[PDB]
Amino acid sequence: KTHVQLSLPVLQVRDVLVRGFGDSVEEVLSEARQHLKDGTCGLVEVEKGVLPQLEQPYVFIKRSDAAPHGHVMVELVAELEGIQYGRSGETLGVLVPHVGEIPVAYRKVLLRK
Repeated sequence: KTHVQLSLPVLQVRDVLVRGFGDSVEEVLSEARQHLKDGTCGLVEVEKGVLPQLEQPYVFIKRSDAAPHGHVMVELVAELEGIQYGRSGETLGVLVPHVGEIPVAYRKVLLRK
């Protein structure tokens, strides 16, 4: 399937134990996609002071369309030193590994895979 229905645990930035997916744009996009597939991916909502607490390169989910079965259609865009790899809509948040942090909410997305 070109799209997969996922429910992403929304984590508080200060709870996150593993603050990024790796060391290159290509690695973080790779790792993000693997964790999304394996159900080991969390979402941090971006506000003032969040991103400097996480590790670059960042992986964002961005709205790719204006929402089947409650699931917002999203795609992945990486960012490193202010350059983005991909072009998409509004940021829903930054992806991080999930290693058992308690979420505050779930974000239903339809991920272009």
